[PDB]
Amino acid sequence: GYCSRILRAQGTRREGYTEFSLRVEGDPDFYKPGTSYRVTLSAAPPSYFRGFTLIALREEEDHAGTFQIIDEEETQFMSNCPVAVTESTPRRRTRIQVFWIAPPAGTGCVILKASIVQKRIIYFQDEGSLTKKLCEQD
Amino acid sequence: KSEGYCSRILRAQGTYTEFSLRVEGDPDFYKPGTSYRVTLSAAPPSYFRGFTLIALRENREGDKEEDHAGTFQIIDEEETQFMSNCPVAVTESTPRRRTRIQVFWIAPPAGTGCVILKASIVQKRIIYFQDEGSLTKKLCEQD
Repeated sequence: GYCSRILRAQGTRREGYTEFSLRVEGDPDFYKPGTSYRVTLSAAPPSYFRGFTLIALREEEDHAGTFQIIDEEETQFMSNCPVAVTESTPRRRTRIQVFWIAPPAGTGCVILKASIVQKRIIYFQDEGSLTKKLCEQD
Repeated sequence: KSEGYCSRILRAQGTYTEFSLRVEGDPDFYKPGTSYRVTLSAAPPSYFRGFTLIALRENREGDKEEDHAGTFQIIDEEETQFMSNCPVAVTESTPRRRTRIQVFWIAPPAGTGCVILKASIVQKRIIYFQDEGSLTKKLCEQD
């Protein structure tokens, strides 16, 4: 896209299931328009991350719901790409969380995508454990 | 030995634009012993987290300390540092999102010959540097 290009500039592609996981609490099968979901990004022990990004896109542009910050000490909108969420400061973390408010009916499938930096290498993928797709109910 | 300092600093073989490496005053040539201000910057709305900066004798690979020329000097010790595996190279100390970093580089003695200052924004175990483009600047003796 455009934010995507910025977010991937220094990136190492690692597809599939990895020690870093993007999940939605309650493991929903689909989204309901306008519902808020708690999205989490975490490291399996003893791993951690120092930085991340998180973006939602339409299956690709950006009328893809709305993030809402839960923890201002740990996370913020990225000024470079205001629709994306990112760390407030580099520091070792094992979990971050945010709200995502599902878009209006007729939007179609949304893909939530996270990138992760632990030390120097920035990891991203198109599919796997940093990727969560949710569609409207069949 | 099989594992010297700078073993992970290499030249890309075969073949970006938002990112620029610049020497303050944009000198044509270098004067030995002078301190030059060198900045890596991202054009808005771009950013980088880590980076690696080196200065090489022209036509050298970079993977031996003896390939490197002049002396980098740290300005912001908080979040830039010398690379522990290659003490003549400069890197970030944290993966903070950045739009600019700066260092001094003291030019080498008369007779050193042309130097290529090079930055890389690609963060991998092996760091490949481009021979030309926006992340490199060549400086020869002003002579």
